[PDB]
Amino acid sequence: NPTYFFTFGDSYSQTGFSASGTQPSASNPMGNPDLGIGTTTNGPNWIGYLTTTENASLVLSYNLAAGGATIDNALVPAYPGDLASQFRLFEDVYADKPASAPWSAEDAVFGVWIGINDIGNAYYSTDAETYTPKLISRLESLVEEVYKNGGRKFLFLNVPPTSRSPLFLEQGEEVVKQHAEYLSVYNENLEGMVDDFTKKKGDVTTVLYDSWSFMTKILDDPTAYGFPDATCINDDGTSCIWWDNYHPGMKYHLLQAEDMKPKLRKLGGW
Repeated sequence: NPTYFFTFGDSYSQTGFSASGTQPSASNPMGNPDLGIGTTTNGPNWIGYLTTTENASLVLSYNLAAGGATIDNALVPAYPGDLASQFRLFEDVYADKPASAPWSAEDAVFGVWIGINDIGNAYYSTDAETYTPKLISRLESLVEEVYKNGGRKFLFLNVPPTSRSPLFLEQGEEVVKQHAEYLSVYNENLEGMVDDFTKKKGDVTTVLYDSWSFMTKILDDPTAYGFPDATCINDDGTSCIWWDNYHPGMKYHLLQAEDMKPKLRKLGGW
């Protein structure tokens, strides 16, 4: 009795899963590539840990996240594999519940982690108060496509403090602040959307995971989590928070997955 975990997002979530590669099964829950390959962490990422370490029952991961993704290239553009394109890949391959992924409302969980690159690319050129509702509305319309397919269980991760990644720290404190203030508005509007969606539909189970506060706790007291400081980079993924100047390592992702597990119990796989 598996949970079908369809995930959408950017390089904080990518694993290199191909829809034409080996598909998920009980003996191989990630499908492809091997667990711990294809990420920006030097090992598993939060999806790999949720699927194979923190899972309370069988979880099958169909991870459509793509590096660099923004929500929709008609809004903030970046790479072809935007969130809209990931939803289209889902609609093309899995939405009709094929034999390879015969999901139902009771056992499918749709996880979305998006907005890092929308904010990263547009925080200085757009007005957060009037522009982020457009991004959030487009996210909502994509979510509605899955809802129309029969999806009813949703996991949304808000945007973490990438304002304090080394990449942004080196641009100066006022840039950190400009980025952080924009991001806060985005996350407030994300929360309002998820709340409104949940109430309006009445038949969905939703989790809004506050990755922002969790990462911030670690950045504010890194040694409490076994990290020497909040700024060092190490591509072993465990010695520092940061695997490179813009992505956290596998140790951070494991800590986040462990923090998420109790919050995901209501979604059925945890």
